[PDB]
Amino acid sequence: GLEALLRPKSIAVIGASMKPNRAGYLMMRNLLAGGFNGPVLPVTPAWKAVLGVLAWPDIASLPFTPDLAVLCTNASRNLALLEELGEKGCKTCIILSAPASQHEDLRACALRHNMRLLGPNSLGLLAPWQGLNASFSPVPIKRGKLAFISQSAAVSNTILDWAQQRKMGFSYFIALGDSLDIDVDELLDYLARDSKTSAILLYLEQLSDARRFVSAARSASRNKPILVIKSGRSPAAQRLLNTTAGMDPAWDAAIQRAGLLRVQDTHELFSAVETLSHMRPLRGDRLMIISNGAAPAALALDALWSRNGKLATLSEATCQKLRDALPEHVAISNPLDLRDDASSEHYIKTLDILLHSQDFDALMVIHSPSAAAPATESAQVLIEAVKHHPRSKYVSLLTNWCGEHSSQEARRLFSEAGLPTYRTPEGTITAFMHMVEYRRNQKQLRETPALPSNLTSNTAEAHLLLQQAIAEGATSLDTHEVQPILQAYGMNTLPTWIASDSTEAVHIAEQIGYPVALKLRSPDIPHKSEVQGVMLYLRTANEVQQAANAIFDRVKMAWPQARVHGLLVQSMANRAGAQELRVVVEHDPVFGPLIMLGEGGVEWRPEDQAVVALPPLNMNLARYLVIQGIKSKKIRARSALRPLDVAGLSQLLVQVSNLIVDCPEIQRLDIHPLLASGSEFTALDVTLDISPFEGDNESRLAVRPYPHQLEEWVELKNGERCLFRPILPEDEPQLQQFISRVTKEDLYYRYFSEINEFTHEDLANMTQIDYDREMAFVAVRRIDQTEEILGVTRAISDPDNIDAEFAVLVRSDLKGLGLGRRLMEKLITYTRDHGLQRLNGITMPNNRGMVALARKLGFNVDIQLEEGIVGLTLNLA
Amino acid sequence: GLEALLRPKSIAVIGASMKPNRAGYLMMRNLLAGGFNGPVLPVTPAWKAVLGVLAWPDIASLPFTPDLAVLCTNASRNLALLEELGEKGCKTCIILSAPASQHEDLRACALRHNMRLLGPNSLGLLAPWQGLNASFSPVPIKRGKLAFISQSAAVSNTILDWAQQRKMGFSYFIALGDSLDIDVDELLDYLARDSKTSAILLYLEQLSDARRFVSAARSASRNKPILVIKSGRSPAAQRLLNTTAGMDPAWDAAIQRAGLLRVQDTHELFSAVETLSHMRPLRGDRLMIISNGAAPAALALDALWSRNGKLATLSEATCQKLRDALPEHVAISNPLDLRDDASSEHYIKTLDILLHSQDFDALMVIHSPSAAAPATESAQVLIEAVKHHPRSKYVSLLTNWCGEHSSQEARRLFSEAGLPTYRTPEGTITAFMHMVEYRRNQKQLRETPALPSNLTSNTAEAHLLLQQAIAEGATSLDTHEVQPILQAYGMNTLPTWIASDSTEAVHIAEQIGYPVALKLRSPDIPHKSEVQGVMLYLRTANEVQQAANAIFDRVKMAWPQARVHGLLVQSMANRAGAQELRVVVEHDPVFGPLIMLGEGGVEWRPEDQAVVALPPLNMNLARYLVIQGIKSKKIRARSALRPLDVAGLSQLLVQVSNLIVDCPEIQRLDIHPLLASGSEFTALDVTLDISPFEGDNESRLAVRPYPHQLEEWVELKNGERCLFRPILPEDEPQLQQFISRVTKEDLYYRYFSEINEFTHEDLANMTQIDYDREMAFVAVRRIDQTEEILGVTRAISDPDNIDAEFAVLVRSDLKGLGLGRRLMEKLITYTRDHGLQRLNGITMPNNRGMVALARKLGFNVDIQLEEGIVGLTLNLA
Repeated sequence: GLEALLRPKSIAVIGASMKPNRAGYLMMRNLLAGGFNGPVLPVTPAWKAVLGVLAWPDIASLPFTPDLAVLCTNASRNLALLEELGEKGCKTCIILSAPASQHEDLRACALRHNMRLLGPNSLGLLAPWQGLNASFSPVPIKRGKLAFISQSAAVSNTILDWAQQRKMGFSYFIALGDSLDIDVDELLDYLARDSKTSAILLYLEQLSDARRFVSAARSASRNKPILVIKSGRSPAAQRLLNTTAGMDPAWDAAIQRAGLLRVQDTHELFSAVETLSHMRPLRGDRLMIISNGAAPAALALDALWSRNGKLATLSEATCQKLRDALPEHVAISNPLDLRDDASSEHYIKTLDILLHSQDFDALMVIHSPSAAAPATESAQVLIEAVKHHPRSKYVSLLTNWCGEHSSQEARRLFSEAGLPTYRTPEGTITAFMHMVEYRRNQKQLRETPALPSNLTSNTAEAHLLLQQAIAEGATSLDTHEVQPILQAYGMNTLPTWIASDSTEAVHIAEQIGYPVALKLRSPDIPHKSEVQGVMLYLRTANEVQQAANAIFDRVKMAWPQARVHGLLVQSMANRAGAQELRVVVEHDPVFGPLIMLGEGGVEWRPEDQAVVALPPLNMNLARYLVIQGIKSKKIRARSALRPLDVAGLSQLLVQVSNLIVDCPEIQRLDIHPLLASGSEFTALDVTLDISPFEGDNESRLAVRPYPHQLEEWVELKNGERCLFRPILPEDEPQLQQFISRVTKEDLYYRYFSEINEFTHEDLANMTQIDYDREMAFVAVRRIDQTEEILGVTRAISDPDNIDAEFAVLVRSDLKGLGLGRRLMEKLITYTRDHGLQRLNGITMPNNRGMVALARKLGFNVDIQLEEGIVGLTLNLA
Repeated sequence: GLEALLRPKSIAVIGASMKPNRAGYLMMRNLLAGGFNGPVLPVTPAWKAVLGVLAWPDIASLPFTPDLAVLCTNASRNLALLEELGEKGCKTCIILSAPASQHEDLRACALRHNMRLLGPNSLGLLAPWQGLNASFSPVPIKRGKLAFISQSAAVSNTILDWAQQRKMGFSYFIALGDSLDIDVDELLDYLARDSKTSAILLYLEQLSDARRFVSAARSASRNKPILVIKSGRSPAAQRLLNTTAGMDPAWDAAIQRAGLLRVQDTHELFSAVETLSHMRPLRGDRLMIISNGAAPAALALDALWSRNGKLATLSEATCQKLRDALPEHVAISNPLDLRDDASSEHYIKTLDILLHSQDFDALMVIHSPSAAAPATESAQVLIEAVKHHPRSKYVSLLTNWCGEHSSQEARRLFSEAGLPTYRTPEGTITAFMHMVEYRRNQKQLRETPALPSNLTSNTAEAHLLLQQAIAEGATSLDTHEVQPILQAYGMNTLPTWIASDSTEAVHIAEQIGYPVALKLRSPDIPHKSEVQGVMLYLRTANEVQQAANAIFDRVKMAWPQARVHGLLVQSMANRAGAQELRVVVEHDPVFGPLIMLGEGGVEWRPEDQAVVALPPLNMNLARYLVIQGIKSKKIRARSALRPLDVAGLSQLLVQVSNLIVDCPEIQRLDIHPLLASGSEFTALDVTLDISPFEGDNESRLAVRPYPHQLEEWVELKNGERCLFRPILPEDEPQLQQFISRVTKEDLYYRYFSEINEFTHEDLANMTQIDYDREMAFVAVRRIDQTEEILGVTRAISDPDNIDAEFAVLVRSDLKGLGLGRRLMEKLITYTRDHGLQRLNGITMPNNRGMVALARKLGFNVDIQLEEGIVGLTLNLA
């Protein structure tokens, strides 16, 4: 648990000192200036009191056991001091520095004593809502709603400096170190469930395992917005930070899959700080601009034109009302009101009329200082106008006072009122487009797979084709051998022939019809481009003879004993009007299998043109990949006389995904060229690199599919039919009504040694699930083409796979029918099969039905006095 | 002249008022708070004094004639008031507003009275070095070295607001309007010759003629750096500013040709303000970074990696000296020194050692606030350290204090010391790369723009081929007819055949050899893609028959009477290995003829993929175009199995340039596809659209070449041989030595009613010439692989082509040989042929040789007393 870290009751500072040049000095001073509500205990034999607080000589002399310990002493003593703490019985410790070794001994000690470590080389922790400042930083912070996580101590200090100088308030501020024991995935759950947090910010430099990162981020992304920034993109940056290099395009794919957003530099980062706070969520994507000058708005438009933004169109009634406010303003005929010497009176006369309509979703006000309209007065007038209007709740506001010297007070007043403000134009447009893109991506996230009948045994035949190949010892196959495997999955391939020498080669080429393409087959060297036998636009046989003989003599000269089993030759179709593509499937070691698409030619450089994605795929994901690739001009749409059809390409990609996920023996696949001719798609040359063995065939992925084999039909006690099945994201509406007609007593659960009761956010969170560590079943009824929920059950498992917590909810007017018992039996089966030890829960004593059911099971029920909670324990053996 | 505007002796304010809401009030208040050294005369009958100064009722009652007048009254009175001024005899007037009409009457009045106007709707003029503030703005300014020119009053006010709130000092600040009488080209000369100006900044929104703009910018760019920003890029911005759309890449081409630099937005604009001042010019491109944190430097590196920047390598001696300054600093082994908790002492001990080496060309220091090193004291220490070092002269310095709240005082101190400072990392790298790119481009500007190869008159035969075609009335041509014209200029083309129907078409297709490509010829509809009858790569005669019959039927059903003179058919080469390009030559109305290069296919849209240039071209310019196109990835280098050779493509482009410049009857040329195969380049299909008539074939262009037909060999009075020829940029070194051994009296000339004497910058300026409005001849002698200059002569003409000023310089020890007389005769011939009226000059009375020569000519000499200047006048005819 993380409650002894994010909510301690007592703290012991080991290494507290009266020397101002020490970290213990700064830690004590920061801790005593925060507003903490517990004791701070300095431990040192070199003083009798530190900053006015009585000190203790050693850990064993402490009057009681603390919750949190901070080690400000040197690294040499680390391993000893930890041991002492283990004897005392403390729960968590923060370590200042380590010499890059003894990580093994540190982890062993922590596991032995059941202790949690905040990574060494960590700047610390700040919790303003508890008045906690267990940190080494020199700048203060304020209460707020924004949580931040950082990785490097240099990064942590740089970012907190930039932040405090940006002044923005915070909810949490955690600086990880080597992430030896506590990692990002664990923190994400706590932060998502927190109530003071409204957005989350990350700064990542490296990761240990991306599967759990993606899973937890996916789970937590439906509550609040989440943003990222990464910096390992150039070789010098890679070497200075000591990180691996060749996985950058996969990071974009993972970020897209988790539903998060990426920012480029730190200049857009303080815009991100300004927009995550002070800005309310949007309801659309229509923008209205007003200003007292032509150029600024113009500079904005270009920016909005480079990100494909949407403008607003004014109604004729609003246009008429705006007229008569002042003449010589043609700007009534465009979504950018324009003035040159306007006063604040015109500003208010425009604001009041504009706010009354239903024409846009966000308003952008630009001011260039002028004699007619001073900055401070305009700011005050705008603030009051926004205050007194009743429609201001349904509109987003953006401001831009463009005078640095003369607009400091106006900006301070805006910040006090809680209004966003930006230094320059197209810094507002960047934030607006950021938010629009976030809303769209969150619109398209909801997706999970479904498999109607899995696959038949015919693919097993295909499987045998590989088995014998690995029995034969072969590790790579060619098109001629690979044809049946592709055919089994619905792929189309062209036929090819093999000739032992030139004579038969031409003897068959004359039959199939010139032109004709040639190639070799030599297992030793995969670089057939070294030979480059491709031939086109010719029909004479002598050229074929000379080319074949030259290739034969060359391969003999390089190595006469090199094995050659023939020469591959194929016919040509009407490729002049055809389009060339290229497809690759690789095995990245951070994310697992990966699918990349691009164009043909030796120009292939994956970091440049490859558009990349993660399996598995369905039609929608493939369509989105194709659209993204085309729009970014990575792939041309009309390279030929005809357009490109996207349905066929998406279907081909789905087939590829099915094939690679089903068969794990494949390690690499390359289709080059891929011939796209209108509605038809065909493969010209295909290469497979395969390896034997596989452990589980599922852990190798990052996202796991929907378990349709648990879906059940059950006839109730009274002969009624219903369906028991796992939960889906689409059940959120149904879940909100079902919670109304449920008794209050059963709505309690235990979270972090506290008792709370379910709310709507809890159910919405419950809909977004990974079916590995958390499970939920629903019982559903079908009436008149609607689904109505009767009962829910949930189970959550711990990281070490030794405990779990369960909860059950049933609707009113449904009691006594055994529904709860059936759900509990279904949960017991699944949990015992998963491999857990025991199951824990709680309920009220006044509620007799649940305790009666638990007794019927015969599993332990304990009763807590003075609190009124009954604990249920079910040992699965 | 512009001296009565930029240096007035007296000003009259027409419309001065005591009402604080009028522009006359603000003009009077601004004028009286500047430090002007002349009278300010208010003219009004509605008051007896304005702000304590006696007023006059009307223009006729003014005691004397003013130099400058500002019209602050209404527009209705404009035409009357100007007339009165014309009677009084004033020289220049600034107009505040006009109703978009009566521009013609204003022009007529000004030309009638010989008066100059600063465009209506202009914010005014600021000259701090004269204490002049003839403006309507509310923001003060300071003395400096940066000149700014702006176009729109909204733009002008926005920019000056952004500037004063940026606070930077200025040399001049001119706000044009409709540019009715005074334009950018005229101001560029004055600003180039000015001494208080160090750099020039522009904000352009539209231009009248790009010819003179490019010419003057080219002339003035060799003195100081010049930067631009343009904003007409999106259709909404175009409509809000009322400008035409389709010329953006042409603007890039022209800006490159003139030697200027372009910036994107205003966020890089105050970086430009900070870098144009406070930063000394570089001597190289090697950069060194030091910081107290890892992430900031990393964020910089990526940016420097995205612009192909250069880092520095440390010498072993410097590395050794740096070691022992503080242990545990791995950063000794990279060009980014890195610290975590460093102090000021480490900063100084690093700076002193680093400045002593010769390893880099610029140093970038980053600071993240921390307890060990407070911002203010670190800034003070850095400033003093830079002060006391002797090597600080030869190094450029960049600073970046990254704490906004806590680094205000340090930034102010840096600004006081005259050091550049930037808010964020990679805002510094942007400026550094800006300056590096500017230096490189200015390195590559100098050229030898000529037509030395010329051409024989036998290509007149080619001309006849066009003439008869237009005599016959034809307006377009096909490949079959165009073959000989392309052949005459050294271009290669493939043969093609014409068939009357399907039968003979296939009958010859079988002979030429499959595959075969078809096309039609219909004068009415040029969209043969609309017919879409072209078939490629198929090898069956009956398919050709069907395709031709379908084309026949389709063209008949569209229009049965449509002309058909046959069907074009050609035989494919080994095209599969070949690479495809596309070339087009158009006639833009702003810049003239234009040449664009790109890739084939219906995807062709010039705004995106076309790389564009201005004729004429030589090998170097074509090579640079090709390199830029490849690097920006608009064109690929290895779409095929082989690379792309650049020499052949550049030669092809040079041939195209020669062809289009020679023959003006061609209005459009299109070569698509262009087949590139190794060193061979061939044309597949070519289309020419031609029109008759042409004025002079030279004014139609934007840059005019070197006039090699004036190069002469001359034998002197004593019989010595020398060469008289026009000047080139390469003569700058030789020009300096020649100026040492020249008498002192003759070194004077008359500029703006002042006598000055030539310096080295004047000669460097004279080397950059346009051979239209200014000419210069040199007399040169060859000695064992060197050129030594004996004498120079120059002539400068006025805009209206009615006056000109001349100057002659002869070296010591070479008098009495007639060299001066020969140069003068050569100048007289050229000037009379140009079409001028008279020639003006001056010299000293004590110098008797020059006046003796002028008398020998017999042309007027007048003598001025109390001045010692003798004026020479020579009336050509």
